[PDB]
Amino acid sequence: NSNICEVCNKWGRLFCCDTCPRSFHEHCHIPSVEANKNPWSCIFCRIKTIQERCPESQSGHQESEVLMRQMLPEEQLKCEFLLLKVYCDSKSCFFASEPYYNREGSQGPQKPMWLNKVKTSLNEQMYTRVEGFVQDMRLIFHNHKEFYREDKFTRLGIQVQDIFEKNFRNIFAIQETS
Ligand SMILES: [Zn+2]
Ligand SMILES: [Zn+2]
Ligand SMILES: [Zn+2]
Repeated sequence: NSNICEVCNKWGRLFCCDTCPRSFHEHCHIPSVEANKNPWSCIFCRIKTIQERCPESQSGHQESEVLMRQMLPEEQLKCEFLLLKVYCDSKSCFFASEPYYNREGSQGPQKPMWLNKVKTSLNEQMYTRVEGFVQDMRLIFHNHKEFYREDKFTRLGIQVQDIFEKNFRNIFAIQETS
Protein backbone atom coordinates (compact mmCIF):
# COMPACT_ATOMS: atom_id res chain seq x y z
CA ASN A 1 0.00 0.00 0.00
CA SER A 2 0.95 3.67 -0.39
CA ASN A 3 2.68 5.34 2.61
CA ILE A 4 1.03 8.71 1.86
CA CYS A 5 -2.63 9.87 1.76
CA GLU A 6 -4.07 9.77 -1.72
CA VAL A 7 -5.96 13.04 -1.20
CA CYS A 8 -3.51 15.30 0.68
CA ASN A 9 -0.22 13.50 -0.15
CA LYS A 10 0.95 13.59 3.53
CA TRP A 11 1.90 10.71 5.86
CA GLY A 12 0.22 10.19 9.24
CA ARG A 13 -2.52 7.88 10.60
CA LEU A 14 -3.45 6.08 7.34
CA PHE A 15 -6.08 3.46 6.47
CA CYS A 16 -5.22 1.15 3.63
CA CYS A 17 -7.56 -0.02 0.91
CA ASP A 18 -7.77 -3.86 0.75
CA THR A 19 -8.50 -3.91 -2.97
CA CYS A 20 -6.03 -1.38 -4.27
CA PRO A 21 -2.83 0.16 -3.06
CA ARG A 22 -4.32 3.54 -1.95
CA SER A 23 -4.28 4.84 1.61
CA PHE A 24 -6.28 7.58 3.42
CA HIS A 25 -6.38 9.76 6.40
CA GLU A 26 -9.71 9.14 8.13
CA HIS A 27 -11.41 12.45 7.14
CA CYS A 28 -9.59 12.82 3.77
CA HIS A 29 -11.58 9.87 2.38
CA ILE A 30 -15.21 10.64 1.61
CA PRO A 31 -17.17 9.25 3.21
CA SER A 32 -14.96 9.14 6.35
CA VAL A 33 -13.24 5.80 6.64
CA GLU A 34 -15.60 3.28 8.23
CA ALA A 35 -14.90 2.04 11.84
CA ASN A 36 -14.89 -1.71 11.11
CA LYS A 37 -15.27 -3.58 7.71
CA ASN A 38 -12.47 -6.10 7.00
CA PRO A 39 -11.91 -6.09 4.10
CA TRP A 40 -12.39 -2.37 3.33
CA SER A 41 -12.61 -0.98 -0.17
CA CYS A 42 -12.00 2.75 -0.90
CA ILE A 43 -14.21 5.01 -2.97
CA PHE A 44 -12.04 4.50 -6.07
CA CYS A 45 -12.65 0.70 -5.81
CA ARG A 46 -16.36 1.20 -5.08
CA ILE A 47 -16.70 3.39 -8.17
CA LYS A 48 -14.76 0.91 -10.33
CA THR A 49 -17.19 -1.80 -9.20
CA ILE A 50 -20.27 0.20 -10.39
CA GLN A 51 -18.72 0.65 -13.84
CA GLU A 52 -17.74 -3.03 -14.04
CA ARG A 53 -21.14 -4.32 -12.91
CA CYS A 54 -22.95 -2.15 -15.54
CA PRO A 55 -20.60 -1.36 -18.49
CA GLU A 56 -23.39 0.54 -20.29
CA SER A 57 -23.23 3.19 -17.46
CA GLN A 58 -20.10 4.42 -19.30
CA SER A 59 -22.03 5.27 -22.51
CA GLY A 60 -22.58 9.01 -23.06
CA HIS A 61 -25.24 10.94 -21.16
CA GLN A 62 -26.80 14.41 -21.44
CA GLU A 63 -25.86 16.70 -18.49
CA SER A 64 -29.56 17.68 -18.17
CA GLU A 65 -30.56 14.04 -17.52
CA VAL A 66 -27.69 13.54 -15.02
CA LEU A 67 -28.69 16.60 -13.01
CA MET A 68 -32.31 15.46 -12.54
CA ARG A 69 -31.32 12.09 -11.14
CA GLN A 70 -32.40 11.43 -7.61
CA MET A 71 -29.69 10.96 -5.00
CA LEU A 72 -30.03 7.20 -4.66
CA PRO A 73 -26.99 5.30 -3.18
CA GLU A 74 -25.05 5.17 -6.44
CA GLU A 75 -25.51 8.91 -7.30
CA GLN A 76 -24.65 9.72 -3.65
CA LEU A 77 -21.42 7.81 -4.06
CA LYS A 78 -20.51 9.39 -7.34
CA CYS A 79 -21.04 12.88 -5.92
CA GLU A 80 -18.83 11.93 -2.86
CA PHE A 81 -16.14 10.78 -5.33
CA LEU A 82 -16.37 13.92 -7.43
CA LEU A 83 -15.95 15.99 -4.24
CA LEU A 84 -13.01 13.95 -3.29
CA LYS A 85 -11.41 14.44 -6.66
CA VAL A 86 -11.59 18.24 -6.08
CA TYR A 87 -10.00 17.88 -2.59
CA CYS A 88 -7.18 15.91 -4.25
CA ASP A 89 -5.90 19.08 -6.00
CA SER A 90 -3.82 21.26 -3.65
CA LYS A 91 -5.60 24.41 -4.89
CA SER A 92 -8.68 23.17 -3.09
CA CYS A 93 -7.30 24.68 0.10
CA PHE A 94 -8.51 28.12 -1.08
CA PHE A 95 -12.10 26.81 -1.27
CA ALA A 96 -12.29 24.37 1.69
CA SER A 97 -13.35 26.58 4.59
CA GLU A 98 -15.76 29.42 5.05
CA PRO A 99 -14.59 32.54 3.23
CA TYR A 100 -15.01 36.17 4.10
CA TYR A 101 -15.27 39.26 1.95
CA ASN A 102 -13.77 42.67 2.62
CA ARG A 103 -12.15 44.09 -0.50
CA GLU A 104 -12.28 47.70 -1.67
CA GLY A 105 -14.57 47.78 -4.70
CA SER A 106 -16.24 44.37 -4.32
CA GLN A 107 -19.26 43.18 -2.42
CA GLY A 108 -19.44 39.60 -1.02
CA PRO A 109 -21.77 37.02 -2.63
CA GLN A 110 -25.39 36.67 -1.68
CA LYS A 111 -24.84 32.97 -1.02
CA PRO A 112 -21.40 32.01 0.14
CA MET A 113 -20.40 28.36 -0.41
CA TRP A 114 -17.28 26.31 0.36
CA LEU A 115 -16.20 22.66 0.03
CA ASN A 116 -16.51 21.69 3.69
CA LYS A 117 -20.08 22.90 3.66
CA VAL A 118 -20.85 20.79 0.62
CA LYS A 119 -19.10 17.91 2.41
CA THR A 120 -21.39 18.25 5.43
CA SER A 121 -24.45 18.63 3.15
CA LEU A 122 -23.65 15.34 1.42
CA ASN A 123 -22.99 13.64 4.74
CA GLU A 124 -26.31 14.86 6.15
CA GLN A 125 -28.17 13.72 2.92
CA MET A 126 -29.39 17.25 2.21
CA TYR A 127 -29.31 16.87 -1.58
CA THR A 128 -32.30 15.10 -3.18
CA ARG A 129 -30.95 15.31 -6.75
CA VAL A 130 -27.53 15.49 -8.38
CA GLU A 131 -28.49 19.01 -9.36
CA GLY A 132 -28.38 20.21 -5.69
CA PHE A 133 -24.78 19.13 -5.37
CA VAL A 134 -23.60 20.36 -8.73
CA GLN A 135 -25.20 23.79 -8.22
CA ASP A 136 -23.42 24.33 -4.82
CA MET A 137 -20.09 23.22 -6.35
CA ARG A 138 -20.36 25.55 -9.32
CA LEU A 139 -21.48 28.32 -6.99
CA ILE A 140 -18.10 28.13 -5.16
CA PHE A 141 -16.17 29.03 -8.25
CA HIS A 142 -18.70 31.50 -9.59
CA ASN A 143 -18.71 33.43 -6.35
CA HIS A 144 -14.87 33.55 -6.52
CA LYS A 145 -14.83 34.91 -10.09
CA GLU A 146 -17.38 37.55 -9.31
CA PHE A 147 -15.60 38.77 -6.15
CA TYR A 148 -12.02 38.86 -7.39
CA ARG A 149 -12.91 40.51 -10.69
CA GLU A 150 -9.68 41.40 -12.49
CA ASP A 151 -7.27 40.35 -9.80
CA LYS A 152 -5.26 37.50 -11.16
CA PHE A 153 -6.36 35.55 -8.11
CA THR A 154 -9.59 34.83 -10.02
CA ARG A 155 -7.53 32.30 -11.95
CA LEU A 156 -7.54 29.92 -8.94
CA GLY A 157 -11.34 29.64 -9.34
CA ILE A 158 -10.95 28.82 -13.09
CA GLN A 159 -8.34 26.18 -12.32
CA VAL A 160 -10.21 24.36 -9.61
CA GLN A 161 -13.51 24.61 -11.64
CA ASP A 162 -11.76 22.96 -14.57
CA ILE A 163 -10.81 20.03 -12.26
CA PHE A 164 -14.36 19.74 -11.00
CA GLU A 165 -15.91 19.89 -14.54
CA LYS A 166 -13.52 17.29 -16.08
CA ASN A 167 -14.15 14.95 -13.14
CA PHE A 168 -17.89 15.53 -13.48
CA ARG A 169 -17.86 14.66 -17.22
CA ASN A 170 -15.74 11.52 -16.43
CA ILE A 171 -17.61 10.19 -13.41
CA PHE A 172 -21.09 10.71 -14.80
CA ALA A 173 -20.04 9.69 -18.33
CA ILE A 174 -21.23 12.85 -20.03
CA GLN A 175 -21.43 12.51 -23.87
CA GLU A 176 -18.23 13.86 -25.40
CA THR A 177 -18.77 16.97 -27.68
CA SER A 178 -16.76 19.66 -29.63
ZN1 LIG B 1 -5.01 13.09 3.82
ZN1 LIG C 1 -9.13 1.00 -3.30
ZN1 LIG D 1 -26.21 -3.86 -16.54
